[PDB]
Amino acid sequence: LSEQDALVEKIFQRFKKTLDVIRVRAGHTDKNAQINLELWNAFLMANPLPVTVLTDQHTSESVSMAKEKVSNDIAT
Amino acid sequence: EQDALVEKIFQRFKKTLDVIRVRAGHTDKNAQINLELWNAFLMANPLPVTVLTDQHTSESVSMAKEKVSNDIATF
Amino acid sequence: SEQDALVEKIFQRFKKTLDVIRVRAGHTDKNAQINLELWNAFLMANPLPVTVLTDQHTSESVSMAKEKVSNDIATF
Amino acid sequence: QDALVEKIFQRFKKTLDVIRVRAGHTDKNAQINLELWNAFLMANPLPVTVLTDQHTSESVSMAKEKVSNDIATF
Ligand SMILES: [Cl-]
Ligand SMILES: [Cl-]
Ligand SMILES: [Cl-]
Ligand SMILES: [Cl-]
Ligand SMILES: [Cl-]
Ligand SMILES: [Cl-]
Ligand SMILES: [Cl-]
Ligand SMILES: [Cl-]
Ligand SMILES: [Cl-]
Ligand SMILES: [Cl-]
Ligand SMILES: [Cl-]
Ligand SMILES: [Mg+2]
Ligand SMILES: [Mg+2]
Ligand SMILES: [Mg+2]
Repeated sequence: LSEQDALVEKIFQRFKKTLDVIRVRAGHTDKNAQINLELWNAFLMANPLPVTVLTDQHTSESVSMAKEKVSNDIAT
Repeated sequence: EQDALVEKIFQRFKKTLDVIRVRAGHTDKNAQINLELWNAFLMANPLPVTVLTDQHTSESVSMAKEKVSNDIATF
Repeated sequence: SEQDALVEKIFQRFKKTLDVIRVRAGHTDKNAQINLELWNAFLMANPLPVTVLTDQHTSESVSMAKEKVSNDIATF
Repeated sequence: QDALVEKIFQRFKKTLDVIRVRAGHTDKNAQINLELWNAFLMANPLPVTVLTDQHTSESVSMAKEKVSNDIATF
Protein backbone atom coordinates (compact mmCIF):
# COMPACT_ATOMS: atom_id res chain seq x y z
CA LEU A 1 0.00 0.00 0.00
CA SER A 2 2.71 2.47 0.98
CA GLU A 3 4.78 4.22 -1.68
CA GLN A 4 8.01 2.72 -0.33
CA ASP A 5 6.56 -0.80 -0.48
CA ALA A 6 5.33 -0.15 -4.02
CA LEU A 7 8.88 0.80 -5.01
CA VAL A 8 10.30 -2.32 -3.31
CA GLU A 9 7.81 -4.51 -5.18
CA LYS A 10 8.68 -2.76 -8.45
CA ILE A 11 12.40 -3.43 -7.87
CA PHE A 12 11.69 -7.11 -7.24
CA GLN A 13 9.55 -7.38 -10.37
CA ARG A 14 12.40 -5.96 -12.44
CA PHE A 15 14.65 -8.79 -11.12
CA LYS A 16 11.99 -11.53 -11.11
CA LYS A 17 12.68 -12.89 -14.61
CA THR A 18 16.41 -13.24 -13.97
CA LEU A 19 15.96 -14.70 -10.49
CA ASP A 20 13.35 -17.14 -11.79
CA VAL A 21 15.76 -18.49 -14.42
CA ILE A 22 18.51 -18.96 -11.83
CA ARG A 23 16.19 -20.48 -9.22
CA VAL A 24 14.44 -22.93 -11.55
CA ARG A 25 17.72 -24.07 -13.08
CA ALA A 26 19.26 -24.50 -9.61
CA GLY A 27 16.31 -26.76 -8.79
CA HIS A 28 16.87 -28.96 -11.83
CA THR A 29 20.62 -29.15 -11.16
CA ASP A 30 20.01 -30.06 -7.51
CA LYS A 31 17.62 -32.83 -8.54
CA ASN A 32 20.11 -34.17 -11.10
CA ALA A 33 22.95 -34.08 -8.57
CA GLN A 34 20.81 -36.19 -6.21
CA ILE A 35 20.09 -38.67 -9.02
CA ASN A 36 23.83 -38.85 -9.76
CA LEU A 37 24.56 -39.85 -6.17
CA GLU A 38 21.83 -42.53 -6.22
CA LEU A 39 23.35 -43.93 -9.42
CA TRP A 40 26.80 -43.98 -7.81
CA ASN A 41 25.26 -45.84 -4.87
CA ALA A 42 23.60 -48.50 -7.02
CA PHE A 43 26.70 -48.89 -9.21
CA LEU A 44 29.04 -49.35 -6.23
CA MET A 45 26.64 -51.69 -4.47
CA ALA A 46 26.67 -53.87 -7.60
CA ASN A 47 30.43 -53.37 -8.19
CA PRO A 48 31.96 -52.84 -4.75
CA LEU A 49 35.45 -51.43 -4.08
CA PRO A 50 37.82 -53.56 -1.95
CA VAL A 51 39.10 -50.32 -0.42
CA THR A 52 37.80 -46.77 -0.80
CA VAL A 53 40.73 -44.41 -1.44
CA LEU A 54 39.77 -40.75 -1.13
CA THR A 55 41.78 -37.79 -2.40
CA ASP A 56 43.26 -36.89 1.00
CA GLN A 57 44.81 -40.38 1.17
CA HIS A 58 45.85 -40.56 -2.49
CA THR A 59 44.63 -38.67 -5.56
CA SER A 60 44.36 -40.80 -8.70
CA GLU A 61 46.61 -39.60 -11.51
CA SER A 62 43.48 -39.53 -13.71
CA VAL A 63 41.83 -37.07 -11.32
CA SER A 64 45.00 -34.97 -11.09
CA MET A 65 45.27 -34.80 -14.88
CA ALA A 66 41.60 -33.89 -15.26
CA LYS A 67 41.88 -31.16 -12.61
CA GLU A 68 44.97 -29.70 -14.28
CA LYS A 69 43.31 -29.62 -17.70
CA VAL A 70 40.17 -27.90 -16.42
CA SER A 71 42.26 -25.46 -14.38
CA ASN A 72 44.15 -24.53 -17.56
CA ASP A 73 40.85 -24.24 -19.44
CA ILE A 74 39.50 -21.78 -16.86
CA ALA A 75 42.76 -19.81 -16.86
CA THR A 76 42.64 -19.98 -20.70
CA GLU B 1 11.67 8.96 -12.80
CA GLN B 2 11.03 5.97 -10.53
CA ASP B 3 11.53 3.56 -13.42
CA ALA B 4 14.90 5.12 -14.25
CA LEU B 5 16.02 4.39 -10.69
CA VAL B 6 14.78 0.79 -10.91
CA GLU B 7 16.60 0.30 -14.23
CA LYS B 8 19.77 1.77 -12.71
CA ILE B 9 19.55 -0.70 -9.83
CA PHE B 10 19.20 -3.69 -12.14
CA GLN B 11 22.09 -2.55 -14.35
CA ARG B 12 24.33 -2.31 -11.27
CA PHE B 13 23.57 -5.99 -10.53
CA LYS B 14 23.62 -7.27 -14.13
CA LYS B 15 27.27 -8.32 -14.37
CA THR B 16 27.13 -10.28 -11.11
CA LEU B 17 23.81 -11.88 -12.05
CA ASP B 18 25.17 -12.74 -15.51
CA VAL B 19 28.17 -14.53 -14.00
CA ILE B 20 25.94 -16.53 -11.66
CA ARG B 21 23.42 -17.30 -14.40
CA VAL B 22 26.05 -18.44 -16.93
CA ARG B 23 27.87 -20.67 -14.44
CA ALA B 24 24.63 -22.25 -13.22
CA GLY B 25 23.53 -22.73 -16.83
CA HIS B 26 26.62 -24.66 -17.87
CA THR B 27 26.47 -26.68 -14.64
CA ASP B 28 22.87 -27.67 -15.42
CA LYS B 29 23.85 -28.60 -18.98
CA ASN B 30 26.75 -30.74 -17.75
CA ALA B 31 24.53 -32.41 -15.15
CA GLN B 32 22.17 -33.41 -17.97
CA ILE B 33 25.11 -34.81 -19.97
CA ASN B 34 26.25 -36.71 -16.86
CA LEU B 35 22.88 -38.47 -16.60
CA GLU B 36 22.91 -39.44 -20.28
CA LEU B 37 26.37 -40.95 -19.83
CA TRP B 38 25.14 -42.86 -16.77
CA ASN B 39 22.28 -44.16 -18.91
CA ALA B 40 24.56 -45.30 -21.73
CA PHE B 41 27.05 -46.80 -19.27
CA LEU B 42 24.38 -48.74 -17.35
CA MET B 43 22.67 -49.88 -20.56
CA ALA B 44 26.02 -51.32 -21.64
CA ASN B 45 26.91 -52.60 -18.13
CA PRO B 46 23.59 -53.39 -16.42
CA LEU B 47 23.13 -53.92 -12.70
CA PRO B 48 21.44 -57.17 -11.60
CA VAL B 49 19.71 -55.19 -8.83
CA THR B 50 19.53 -51.42 -8.29
CA VAL B 51 20.18 -50.62 -4.62
CA LEU B 52 19.29 -47.02 -3.73
CA THR B 53 20.42 -45.17 -0.60
CA ASP B 54 17.10 -45.62 1.24
CA GLN B 55 17.56 -49.40 0.98
CA HIS B 56 21.31 -49.47 1.67
CA THR B 57 24.01 -46.80 1.42
CA SER B 58 27.30 -48.10 0.05
CA GLU B 59 30.18 -47.81 2.50
CA SER B 60 32.09 -46.01 -0.26
CA VAL B 61 29.33 -43.39 -0.51
CA SER B 62 29.24 -42.96 3.28
CA MET B 63 33.01 -42.48 3.43
CA ALA B 64 32.89 -39.94 0.59
CA LYS B 65 30.04 -38.02 2.27
CA GLU B 66 31.87 -37.93 5.61
CA LYS B 67 35.10 -36.70 4.01
CA VAL B 68 33.33 -33.95 2.04
CA SER B 69 31.43 -32.88 5.18
CA ASN B 70 34.79 -32.46 6.94
CA ASP B 71 36.16 -30.53 3.94
CA ILE B 72 33.22 -28.11 3.88
CA ALA B 73 33.45 -27.59 7.66
CA THR B 74 37.17 -26.72 7.50
CA PHE B 75 37.37 -25.05 4.06
CA SER C 1 24.92 11.24 -8.24
CA GLU C 2 22.29 11.08 -5.49
CA GLN C 3 20.65 8.06 -7.12
CA ASP C 4 24.04 6.44 -7.76
CA ALA C 5 24.95 6.62 -4.06
CA LEU C 6 21.70 4.81 -3.23
CA VAL C 7 22.20 2.28 -6.05
CA GLU C 8 25.69 1.57 -4.73
CA LYS C 9 24.29 1.13 -1.21
CA ILE C 10 21.75 -1.43 -2.44
CA PHE C 11 24.45 -3.49 -4.16
CA GLN C 12 26.72 -3.43 -1.11
CA ARG C 13 23.85 -4.75 1.01
CA PHE C 14 23.55 -7.75 -1.34
CA LYS C 15 27.26 -8.30 -2.03
CA LYS C 16 27.90 -10.84 0.74
CA THR C 17 24.98 -13.03 -0.35
CA LEU C 18 25.86 -12.65 -4.04
CA ASP C 19 29.53 -13.44 -3.40
CA VAL C 20 28.67 -16.72 -1.66
CA ILE C 21 26.37 -17.77 -4.52
CA ARG C 22 28.86 -16.71 -7.21
CA VAL C 23 31.86 -18.43 -5.59
CA ARG C 24 29.96 -21.71 -5.14
CA ALA C 25 28.64 -21.55 -8.70
CA GLY C 26 32.25 -21.20 -9.84
CA HIS C 27 33.45 -24.20 -7.84
CA THR C 28 30.46 -26.26 -9.00
CA ASP C 29 31.05 -25.29 -12.64
CA LYS C 30 34.71 -26.31 -12.39
CA ASN C 31 33.80 -29.64 -10.75
CA ALA C 32 31.16 -30.36 -13.40
CA GLN C 33 33.83 -29.83 -16.07
CA ILE C 34 36.21 -32.21 -14.25
CA ASN C 35 33.41 -34.80 -14.03
CA LEU C 36 32.93 -34.74 -17.82
CA GLU C 37 36.68 -35.14 -18.37
CA LEU C 38 36.69 -38.16 -16.06
CA TRP C 39 33.76 -39.69 -17.96
CA ASN C 40 35.72 -39.12 -21.16
CA ALA C 41 38.86 -40.82 -19.87
CA PHE C 42 36.83 -43.63 -18.31
CA LEU C 43 34.90 -44.29 -21.53
CA MET C 44 38.01 -44.06 -23.72
CA ALA C 45 39.59 -46.78 -21.55
CA ASN C 46 36.31 -48.76 -21.26
CA PRO C 47 34.39 -48.06 -24.48
CA LEU C 48 30.73 -48.86 -24.99
CA PRO C 49 29.80 -51.06 -28.00
CA VAL C 50 26.68 -48.90 -28.40
CA THR C 51 25.73 -45.65 -26.67
CA VAL C 52 22.05 -45.86 -25.70
CA LEU C 53 20.63 -42.50 -24.60
CA THR C 54 17.42 -42.02 -22.62
CA ASP C 55 15.30 -41.09 -25.65
CA GLN C 56 16.14 -44.49 -27.17
CA HIS C 57 15.82 -46.44 -23.91
CA THR C 58 16.05 -45.39 -20.27
CA SER C 59 17.92 -47.86 -18.07
CA GLU C 60 15.73 -49.26 -15.31
CA SER C 61 18.42 -48.08 -12.86
CA VAL C 62 18.01 -44.50 -14.09
CA SER C 63 14.20 -44.75 -13.93
CA MET C 64 14.34 -46.06 -10.36
CA ALA C 65 16.78 -43.36 -9.27
CA LYS C 66 14.66 -40.63 -10.89
CA GLU C 67 11.52 -41.91 -9.17
CA LYS C 68 13.21 -42.15 -5.77
CA VAL C 69 14.58 -38.60 -5.97
CA SER C 70 11.23 -37.28 -7.26
CA ASN C 71 9.50 -38.79 -4.21
CA ASP C 72 12.22 -37.33 -1.96
CA ILE C 73 11.60 -33.85 -3.35
CA ALA C 74 7.81 -34.23 -3.05
CA THR C 75 7.92 -35.35 0.60
CA PHE C 76 10.47 -32.73 1.69
CA GLN D 1 17.99 5.40 3.18
CA ASP D 2 19.19 2.46 5.24
CA ALA D 3 15.65 1.42 6.18
CA LEU D 4 14.81 1.35 2.47
CA VAL D 5 17.90 -0.72 1.65
CA GLU D 6 16.96 -3.31 4.29
CA LYS D 7 13.40 -3.47 2.95
CA ILE D 8 14.79 -4.18 -0.52
CA PHE D 9 17.05 -6.95 0.82
CA GLN D 10 14.26 -8.53 2.88
CA ARG D 11 12.02 -8.59 -0.20
CA PHE D 12 14.72 -10.62 -2.01
CA LYS D 13 15.84 -12.71 0.97
CA LYS D 14 13.54 -15.71 0.45
CA THR D 15 14.37 -16.04 -3.27
CA LEU D 16 18.11 -15.68 -2.63
CA ASP D 17 17.89 -18.23 0.20
CA VAL D 18 16.38 -20.85 -2.12
CA ILE D 19 19.11 -20.20 -4.69
CA ARG D 20 21.84 -20.27 -2.04
CA VAL D 21 20.57 -23.50 -0.45
CA ARG D 22 20.23 -25.31 -3.78
CA ALA D 23 23.66 -24.13 -4.94
CA GLY D 24 25.21 -25.24 -1.65
CA HIS D 25 23.82 -28.77 -1.86
CA THR D 26 24.82 -28.97 -5.52
CA ASP D 27 28.37 -27.88 -4.65
CA LYS D 28 28.50 -30.47 -1.85
CA ASN D 29 27.25 -33.23 -4.14
CA ALA D 30 29.77 -32.27 -6.85
CA GLN D 31 32.53 -32.71 -4.26
CA ILE D 32 31.17 -36.13 -3.26
CA ASN D 33 31.02 -37.06 -6.95
CA LEU D 34 34.73 -36.29 -7.40
CA GLU D 35 35.70 -38.31 -4.31
CA LEU D 36 33.70 -41.25 -5.68
CA TRP D 37 35.46 -40.93 -9.05
CA ASN D 38 38.77 -40.95 -7.16
CA ALA D 39 37.95 -44.08 -5.17
CA PHE D 40 36.52 -45.81 -8.25
CA LEU D 41 39.57 -45.03 -10.41
CA MET D 42 42.02 -46.00 -7.66
CA ALA D 43 40.31 -49.40 -7.50
CA ASN D 44 39.89 -49.62 -11.32
CA PRO D 45 42.82 -47.67 -12.79
CA LEU D 46 43.07 -46.50 -16.37
CA PRO D 47 46.17 -47.53 -18.39
CA VAL D 48 46.06 -44.10 -20.05
CA THR D 49 43.95 -41.05 -19.21
CA VAL D 50 42.55 -39.56 -22.45
CA LEU D 51 41.04 -36.09 -21.94
CA THR D 52 38.68 -34.33 -24.34
CA ASP D 53 41.40 -32.09 -25.84
CA GLN D 54 43.29 -35.21 -26.97
CA HIS D 55 40.21 -37.16 -28.09
CA THR D 56 36.52 -36.88 -27.18
CA SER D 57 34.78 -40.23 -26.77
CA GLU D 58 31.99 -40.81 -29.27
CA SER D 59 29.73 -41.54 -26.27
CA VAL D 60 30.47 -38.08 -24.87
CA SER D 61 29.86 -36.47 -28.28
CA MET D 62 26.51 -38.24 -28.62
CA ALA D 63 25.44 -37.26 -25.10
CA LYS D 64 26.42 -33.63 -25.68
CA GLU D 65 24.40 -33.47 -28.91
CA LYS D 66 21.29 -35.01 -27.34
CA VAL D 67 21.44 -32.64 -24.36
CA SER D 68 21.76 -29.67 -26.72
CA ASN D 69 18.56 -30.77 -28.45
CA ASP D 70 16.88 -31.31 -25.06
CA ILE D 71 17.78 -27.82 -23.81
CA ALA D 72 16.61 -26.26 -27.10
CA THR D 73 13.19 -27.95 -26.86
CA PHE D 74 12.63 -28.03 -23.10
CL1 LIG E 1 48.16 -38.00 -4.38
CL1 LIG F 1 47.35 -42.94 -9.34
CL1 LIG G 1 28.09 -18.85 -22.29
CL1 LIG H 1 22.77 -39.71 0.38
CL1 LIG I 1 17.77 -41.64 1.20
CL1 LIG J 1 22.70 -48.01 4.91
CL1 LIG K 1 28.47 -51.43 1.64
CL1 LIG L 1 12.50 -46.58 -21.84
CL1 LIG M 1 16.91 -51.47 -18.40
CL1 LIG N 1 37.83 -35.68 -30.76
CL1 LIG O 1 35.47 -42.76 -29.47
MG1 LIG P 1 31.79 -55.92 -11.03
MG1 LIG Q 1 28.93 -37.86 -12.08
MG1 LIG R 1 38.88 -53.25 -12.38
